[PDB]
Amino acid sequence: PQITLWKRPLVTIKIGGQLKEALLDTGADDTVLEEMNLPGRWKPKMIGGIGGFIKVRQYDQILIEICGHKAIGTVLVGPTPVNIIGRNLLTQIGCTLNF
Amino acid sequence: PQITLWKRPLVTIKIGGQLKEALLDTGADDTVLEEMNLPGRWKPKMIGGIGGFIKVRQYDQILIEICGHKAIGTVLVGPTPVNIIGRNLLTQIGCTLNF
Ligand SMILES: CC(C)CN(C[C@@H](O)[C@H](Cc1cc(F)cc(F)c1)NC(=O)O[C@H]1CO[C@H]2OCC[C@H]21)S(=O)(=O)c1ccc([C@H](C)O)cc1
Repeated sequence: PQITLWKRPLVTIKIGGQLKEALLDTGADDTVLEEMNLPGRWKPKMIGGIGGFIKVRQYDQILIEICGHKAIGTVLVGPTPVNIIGRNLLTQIGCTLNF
Repeated sequence: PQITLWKRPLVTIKIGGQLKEALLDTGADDTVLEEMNLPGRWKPKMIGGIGGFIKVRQYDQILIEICGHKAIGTVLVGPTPVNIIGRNLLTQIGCTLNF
């Protein structure tokens, strides 16, 4: 679809069989979700944001459905204030900015 | 134009008479710019993201041109690692997400 920006671009995602709300975030290189139980193996990683760096759990090759568009990529799980869908997955669903 | 998300959506802006590089960020409600000494009155604010909060100075009704598209709104100035163009200005230039 076409998404205007007068409101937050929040969408419903499906990951690990559970539905969640997340923000389409073109300013994020990576996808970062709040604490949740994901299946599979993971490795410790660090990610930096506006306030500094946090420790996260890196899950690779995770199936995630964004508004009915399938993606398979890296998902970082940790103390982010907001579930954000970053460019690593936005590219998979064919998302572009237009003005 | 159309901006793909293979790389950071970095564009040239003009603010306070200066050219800068800034991120078109659908995940940001408001616009946050690197430290710069702007004239006029301002009020202090704390803004939060991954890693915590930073202190910024809120300026109102600031003019910024983003790829030849003029916008005027609130800008937050402080120690951000990147200039962030948020939805408050992305709407004014006609920016949409499309997938
Ligand atoms: C988290 C989100 C809900 C909000 N943020 C936007 C977000 O797009 C941010 C931009 C960004 C920050 C940064 F320090 C470096 C950078 F390159 C990009 N991206 C980000 O943290 O991404 C993470 C994951 O991927 C990595 O790539 C880049 C960093 C890593 S914010 O910046 O906290 C913010 C808060 C409040 C306001 C106003 C007050 O409303 C405006 C902005």
